[PDB]
Amino acid sequence: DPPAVHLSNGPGQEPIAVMTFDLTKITKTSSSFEVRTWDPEGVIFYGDTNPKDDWFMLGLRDGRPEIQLHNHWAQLTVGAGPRLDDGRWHQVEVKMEGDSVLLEVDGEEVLRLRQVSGPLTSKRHPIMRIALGGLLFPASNLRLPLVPALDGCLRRDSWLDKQAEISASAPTSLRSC
Amino acid sequence: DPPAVHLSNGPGQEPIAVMTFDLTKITKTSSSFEVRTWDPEGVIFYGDTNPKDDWFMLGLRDGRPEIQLHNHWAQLTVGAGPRLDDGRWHQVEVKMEGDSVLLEVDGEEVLRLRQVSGPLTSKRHPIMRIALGGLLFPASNLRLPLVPALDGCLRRDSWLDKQAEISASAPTSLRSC
Ligand SMILES: C[C@]12CCC(=O)C[C@@H]1CC[C@@H]1[C@@H]2CC[C@]2(C)[C@@H](O)CC[C@@H]12
Ligand SMILES: C[C@]12CCC(=O)C[C@@H]1CC[C@@H]1[C@@H]2CC[C@]2(C)[C@@H](O)CC[C@@H]12
Ligand SMILES: [Ca+2]
Ligand SMILES: [Ca+2]
Repeated sequence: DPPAVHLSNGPGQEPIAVMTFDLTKITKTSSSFEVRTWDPEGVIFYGDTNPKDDWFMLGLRDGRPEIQLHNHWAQLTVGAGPRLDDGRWHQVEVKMEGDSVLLEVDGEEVLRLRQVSGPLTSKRHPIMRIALGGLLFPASNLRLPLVPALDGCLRRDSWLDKQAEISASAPTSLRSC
Repeated sequence: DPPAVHLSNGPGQEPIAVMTFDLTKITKTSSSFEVRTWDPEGVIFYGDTNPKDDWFMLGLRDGRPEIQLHNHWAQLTVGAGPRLDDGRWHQVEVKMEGDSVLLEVDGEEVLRLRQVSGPLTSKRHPIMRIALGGLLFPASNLRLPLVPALDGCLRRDSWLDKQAEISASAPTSLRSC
């Protein structure tokens, strides 16, 4: 089996990994991974350039994907797709394509948020953070609060553009599944 | 004894802790801690609002404090103070006072970088990061490269302003001394 990691560490709700990227170097604006869980609710990943007004979250709520986003063009809270809380590995892809954010699950397009973003490259503060398994702000600050901990597993993950990655958090924390 | 933590985890040079702060809420612009080491060289802490052009590092080089800083007003590489690599606990305080950054060691003022910063509050991108025990950029990007790992210990630490802290990294990583 390909190497999987725990999405939560237990008591605390701090992300298990944080990656930071130089925005002027991003050419690939998609992430993809595999996820397995029995948990109906929690954070799979969070991205931001600013935690007060340029941020994105993908989690589960009622076993289904949920996207929360606030940036200059769009502010939204959307559920879409099938229940992923069945203990089977699922393929997920999040892509930004033109002004749209796409969500793919198991090879199918399940959500397309159109006209939600201008070009990254020409963005207002050129550093983007990616956190896995939680937020980089307290849960009460979401548009719609959820309890962040997602007792699940992750593998085959690839975030945005490797060539633009400025830092990656200590991998001393990671816990194998 | 008050509880101490390892500044490095060993193989990797990733910071052992990352704290992020809302700049419009900072009222206390100082940090202070205690440090004990036999290591002549490495990073004690790094701060930034942007890792490409608004960043600060405090480490040791030849057993002495070294500050590296690049922001809009100042770009500099300065050694000052006594050797701290003697295996005794040392008190250190880093303070910003008006346009000056002060460095105190064991209750004495050893360095004052004057006219190196305008007001934080009215700053160009309101999120500051603090990393302990390494940088949030590769070492080759410093003004003057050093091997970041500092095999040392830290206690009684307090960073900037607690009331402005947006996130603190998972404390699952921390290793007691
Ligand atoms: C979903 C995207 C784009 C595609 C993907 O790989 C994940 C990443 C997560 C951060 C998002 C980004 C789209 C643009 C956003 C929503 C910015 O406005 C703020 C955070 C960004
Ligand atoms: C030293 C200070 C200010 C005082 C202290 O508590 C640590 C903190 C580390 C980040 C520094 C900051 C002074 C202002 C700087 C140098 C900004 O320009 C960029 C990073 C900042
Ligand atoms: Ca949960
Ligand atoms: Ca060293």
